[PDB]
Amino acid sequence: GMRPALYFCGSIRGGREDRTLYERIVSRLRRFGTVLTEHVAAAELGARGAAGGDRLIHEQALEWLQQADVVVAEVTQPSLGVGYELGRAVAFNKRILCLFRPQSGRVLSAMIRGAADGSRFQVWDYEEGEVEALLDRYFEADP
Amino acid sequence: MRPALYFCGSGREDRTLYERIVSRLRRFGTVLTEHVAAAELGAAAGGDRLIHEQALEWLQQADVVVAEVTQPSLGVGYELGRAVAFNKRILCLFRPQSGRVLSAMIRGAADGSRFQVWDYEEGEVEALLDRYFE
Ligand SMILES: [Cl-]
Ligand SMILES: [Cl-]
Ligand SMILES: [Cl-]
Ligand SMILES: [Cl-]
Ligand SMILES: [Cl-]
Ligand SMILES: [Cl-]
Ligand SMILES: [Cl-]
Ligand SMILES: [Cl-]
Repeated sequence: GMRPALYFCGSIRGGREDRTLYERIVSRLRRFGTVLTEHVAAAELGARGAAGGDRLIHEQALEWLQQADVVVAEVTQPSLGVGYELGRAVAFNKRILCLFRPQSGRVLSAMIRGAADGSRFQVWDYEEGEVEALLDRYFEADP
Repeated sequence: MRPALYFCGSGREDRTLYERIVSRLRRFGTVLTEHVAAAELGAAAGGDRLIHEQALEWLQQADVVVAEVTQPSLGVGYELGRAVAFNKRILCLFRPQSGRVLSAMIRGAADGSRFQVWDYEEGEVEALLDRYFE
């Protein structure tokens, strides 16, 4: 409770550059609170993550998601898991920030774009090189 | 009245499979999907917001949610997330022959009962639906 609890959702399926962005976002998020992710759950479970391993990852991640004060998601790469975390987050009435790169050529899911209300659920477009500045802008106004 | 079924889905194999699944689900109930919401649009600003609110209403009304989860999709995941919170019975369908490893968050959502994740090969999808729904 000392610090805001932040939960981050993102995909790394696109390779090294996706991993670097993932780490860049999580690193800047730490400025503004404690950060938990599905990667942290999978890292802690190690070998047990195995038969039934995905169930333990899911239960641990959902437990952290439910406790979060803000849920941040990078929604550029299509991802069932990121969509699912967002859907659970909405039903937990979490404040949500989604980050999208229009550079990707992609059209953001209508279901995700359609969930934004401008305040409690927001979708921010960004380019390579400004995600740290935008995260600052978001959290320096709404810790 | 009839059981209300909500189908979540996203390539030739993919389109024909979507069509096959929706067709077979009609044997058990009426079927609504996100594409039916989008087709409601002819025009636009606020258009995605309308799709979202319409799909959410149909999802909340559904007796069973069925999702094809072979292709990565933020929408299908979002729908599943909302359906879990709506305490809905959920059936996900995954094709291992895709070469992909299903998302841990989806595979791990399964509890064997109200949330089930079934691997399948394309030729047997109608038979699996028959098994679930009869
Ligand atoms: Cl890369
Ligand atoms: Cl995925
Ligand atoms: Cl809109
Ligand atoms: Cl209607
Ligand atoms: Cl998507
Ligand atoms: Cl919901
Ligand atoms: Cl199962
Ligand atoms: Cl197949």
